[PDB]
Amino acid sequence: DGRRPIRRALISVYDKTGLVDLAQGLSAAGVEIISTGSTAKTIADTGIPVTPVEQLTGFPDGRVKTLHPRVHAGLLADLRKSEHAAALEQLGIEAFELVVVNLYPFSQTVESGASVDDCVEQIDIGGPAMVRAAAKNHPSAAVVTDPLGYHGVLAALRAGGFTLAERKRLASLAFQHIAEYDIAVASWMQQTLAPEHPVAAFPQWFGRSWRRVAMLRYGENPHQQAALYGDPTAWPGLAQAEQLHGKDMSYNNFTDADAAWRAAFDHEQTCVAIIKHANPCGIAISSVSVADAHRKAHECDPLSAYGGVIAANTEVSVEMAEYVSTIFTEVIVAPGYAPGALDVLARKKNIRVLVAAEPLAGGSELRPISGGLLIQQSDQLDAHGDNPANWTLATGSPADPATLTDLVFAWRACRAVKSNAIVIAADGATVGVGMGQVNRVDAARLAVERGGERVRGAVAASDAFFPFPDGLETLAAAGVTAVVHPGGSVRDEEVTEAAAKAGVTLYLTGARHFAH
Amino acid sequence: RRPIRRALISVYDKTGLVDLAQGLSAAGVEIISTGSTAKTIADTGIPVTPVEQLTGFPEVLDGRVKTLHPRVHAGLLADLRKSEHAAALEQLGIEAFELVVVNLYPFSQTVESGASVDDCVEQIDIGGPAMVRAAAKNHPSAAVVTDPLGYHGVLAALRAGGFTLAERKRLASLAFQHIAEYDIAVASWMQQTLAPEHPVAAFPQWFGRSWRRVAMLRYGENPHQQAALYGDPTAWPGLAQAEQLHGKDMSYNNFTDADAAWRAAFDHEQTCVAIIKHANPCGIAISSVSVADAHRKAHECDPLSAYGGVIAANTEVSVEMAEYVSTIFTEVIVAPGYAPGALDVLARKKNIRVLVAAEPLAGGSELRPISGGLLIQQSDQLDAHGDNPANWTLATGSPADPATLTDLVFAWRACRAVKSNAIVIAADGATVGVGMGQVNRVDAARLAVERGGERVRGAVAASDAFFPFPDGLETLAAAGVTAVVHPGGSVRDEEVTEAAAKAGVTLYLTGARHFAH
Ligand SMILES: O=CNc1c(C(=O)O)ncn1[C@@H]1O[C@H](COP(=O)(O)O)[C@@H](O)[C@H]1O
Ligand SMILES: NC(=O)c1ncn([C@@H]2O[C@H](COP(=O)(O)O)[C@@H](O)[C@H]2O)c1N
Ligand SMILES: NC(=O)c1ncn([C@@H]2O[C@H](COP(=O)(O)O)[C@@H](O)[C@H]2O)c1N
Ligand SMILES: [K+]
Ligand SMILES: [K+]
Repeated sequence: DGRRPIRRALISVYDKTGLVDLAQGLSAAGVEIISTGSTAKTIADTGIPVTPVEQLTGFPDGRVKTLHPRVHAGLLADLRKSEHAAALEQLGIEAFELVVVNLYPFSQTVESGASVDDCVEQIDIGGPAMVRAAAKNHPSAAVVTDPLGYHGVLAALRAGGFTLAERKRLASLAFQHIAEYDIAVASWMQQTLAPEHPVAAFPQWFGRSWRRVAMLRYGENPHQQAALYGDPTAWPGLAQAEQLHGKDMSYNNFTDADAAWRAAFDHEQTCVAIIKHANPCGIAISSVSVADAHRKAHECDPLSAYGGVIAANTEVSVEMAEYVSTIFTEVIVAPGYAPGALDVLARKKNIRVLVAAEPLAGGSELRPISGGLLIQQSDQLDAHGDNPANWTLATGSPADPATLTDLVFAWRACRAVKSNAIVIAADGATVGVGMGQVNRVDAARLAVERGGERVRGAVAASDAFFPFPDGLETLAAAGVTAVVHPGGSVRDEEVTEAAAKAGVTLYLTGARHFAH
Repeated sequence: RRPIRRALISVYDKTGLVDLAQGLSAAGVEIISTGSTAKTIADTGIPVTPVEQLTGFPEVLDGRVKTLHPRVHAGLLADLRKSEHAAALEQLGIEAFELVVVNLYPFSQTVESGASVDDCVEQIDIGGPAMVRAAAKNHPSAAVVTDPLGYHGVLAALRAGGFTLAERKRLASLAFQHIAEYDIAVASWMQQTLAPEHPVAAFPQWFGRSWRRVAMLRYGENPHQQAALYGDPTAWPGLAQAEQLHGKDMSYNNFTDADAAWRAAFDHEQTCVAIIKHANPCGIAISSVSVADAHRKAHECDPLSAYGGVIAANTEVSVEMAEYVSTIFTEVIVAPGYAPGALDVLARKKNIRVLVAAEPLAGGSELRPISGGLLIQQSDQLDAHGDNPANWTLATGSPADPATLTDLVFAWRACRAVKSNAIVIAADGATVGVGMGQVNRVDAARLAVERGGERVRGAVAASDAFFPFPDGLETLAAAGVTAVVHPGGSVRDEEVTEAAAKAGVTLYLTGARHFAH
């Protein structure tokens, strides 16, 4: 088992939470406590005897208190080797079985908005060196870096020490915390201490760590395994969603929920988005209710909504839940659910019901690629051209207020559709969506075929300019009255002429919204 | 700015050390060093103060604690801006270090060749990182160099009367990046090898990674978004390490498309060329003749969509292929290499980005970030039990002739790279109709048939997921498709099998799914 009885413990903690309880426990079991500064005073003020580190070393400007061989030899001596044991005995140095250290809170000093000098001062040197030394010498030493493990220490103390397996685990955790601490120190120094000139949108180095939340049902396909990880520092998202009902989440369930969440919060009005394979099959807004927004979004493409992922940018009502319960739905994500809505959704056993925190706009997006990573600013639909006031009317009569709000809806909805994308919309609802096409005219053909009869009199949005007039002709031939696209082709006037010939209102934004 | 008087050197890699040491010694700098670093310097006749003289502590525990001493760290950590700290050093008899040169044993680089658990544990450096962190924390006084790359900078600093405060801040920032990279590597190895969890978990409880900026891209997904490319120095080279031989700067989409085209091409054993548009193939083809034949076949699938496409070949691009690529509007071409004269033919068009990438190593993990976290999965290597045609179930119709079967295997493997819901119609080792990224399976079948046109009659088809209803299969059968391959697995499978039986279509069930997003 490899249990070693605890005889000497080295305690040097910034956070003194649970320290007196731990110290009482250790002292009662005849453990010698060796401690530094304010940790030693906290213990001694209770009457518990404590050996100062200065008595061990015989050396007294603060910043270098435990960086001494009479500390580190006791931590690093491999007691499995006779020659290391003999060296300690000859130097009159005893080993430490237990090392309890928690570091200067650097990330919290930064989080409180302290100066450069104050944050630099909270960079611990001795602490990580003690933790790494005890972690490296896990066959002999046990290292605890959080007051959470203190009852584990008193339990191990009662059991005649920690096992070898327990000490390996503690060492592994110790090195994770040191890596997290250093990521935080390196990230802050790059940003605040030594930034680039001229200041750059993305830094020269990027580092992050995550903690496993759960194993998923499977990956993108059942022969692939997958896991979900959370970023404890980040603002809560889908990775922190609360599951209130249903079978376990798969990888695709999470990617779809994330895509549906983003598509719903891309609208100011009450909005419901229905997603299939990271693409919307139906999006709608309402000035009436969530239920009306869900009905409109579902009626766009009921055949595709089968096994869909639903997101609402407001509380799901009982009225909406009743309709969702009659449709095959895999996932529903919302900022909350009205009294009785969860019970209506729970009528179907498998549907995953999630509660998520409302999104925080203006972040950076990570996109991994083979051998590396792409980092970009997220498309927040806030470009100069995303404001309809900044649109250029290329041909036709200006849109009436109802036609314009539909154009803004179709325009904002085209962001979430994978490229090449065409969104045909009317009365704040999509009627035909042409997604993920390798050419623009096929995306226009798709949206027209799906839209069916509802295309006549509707508006359309193109996420990129029409390179040739055929894509626009497809929409005009189907009865689309107004079209909004970025413009920007050398062939723009051919496209504008085709819309002029058809008597179609055409707007140019100068802003593009590809998504993949 | 501070003149360098005392330097602390402890380097694993001794590259440029003697040139640095002769530079420092000539400028009257006292070198404080230990072990093999001190011998390398002394063997040249350059005087060196051993760390053991400074500490006065004997040779114990295989050097595990040699520099963890206050006469080392007080010299590093004394804030010389505080008269009190400067007064403390005098009262204790400890001099300051203006320069700290430390390079560690390459832990990350040797985990793959780590002899045992005990040997890797022994390689964990304690003193080294503590010296680097201490000098980095005390950057207002100390300069910390962790790579022989910065030695030229040190000699230049010696000529100008020391490093500036701004230079020392930058060095400290780099020092902490290297420390963080070292610790990510030690933490990752301990989780995996030292203390793994029981029962066996495919993905560990903690995951950490860092990247280094390679370049700023033309723009992000759209021009109003900025973007940058980062590389993983520990990983096997991929698209992030590609060498650009020609063309305008790469955009974010150029890289995502190149990555998708690279993966689609290496999904085939035979000579293969994939043409991608918005992360989806518009044309894929294999050849037993040449790369040029594979590119022509793939381009013929959909020439209108190949306009502004991203091309990947899983073999060397020939002159013959470059000559056809030069007549077509192409944004990016990625290949493991180019034949003599092929690059010159490609360079006839100014803007085309010509890239050379390392052949991929199968069986890795994929990262997919989501709001507030990350999804990690095993990559789909097309090696499931059902990916072997020998393990397919013939549900109806006559068994496929050898030519029909090889086309089915091609269509099947090609359907992996197409975004879901996906349908691939193929013939003679080439796609003729691709239905991609559809919110419903029957629309993906309709797309593939409309694009395929006349070519669909007599061709084979592959579905990346089962047909939930017979309509998607009826669409293919009504168009003249002779054989179809899909996973099966629906409660409605027999309705789908009956529809194929009614049409006299050969139908195979694999039991393996290949969604991609
Ligand atoms: O960077 C300095 N940190 C060091 C050192 C050293 O630099 O020699 N020794 C112990 N520590 C840490 O000091 C804190 C505990 O000391 P107190 O007991 O006085 O609060 C805890 O945060 C311990 O990490
Ligand atoms: N056979 C199909 O077309 C199919 N099978 C499942 N799905 C949908 O794929 C999504 C991912 O399913 P899984 O959670 O099995 O990864 C869920 O929306 C699901 O209804 C399909 N479109
Ligand atoms: N207007 C369009 O449909 C369009 N404009 C550009 N593109 C293609 O988008 C891809 C990415 O372009 P960029 O690098 O600008 O992001 C390249 O293939 C490019 O030819 C389009 N499909
Ligand atoms: K889009
Ligand atoms: K696929």
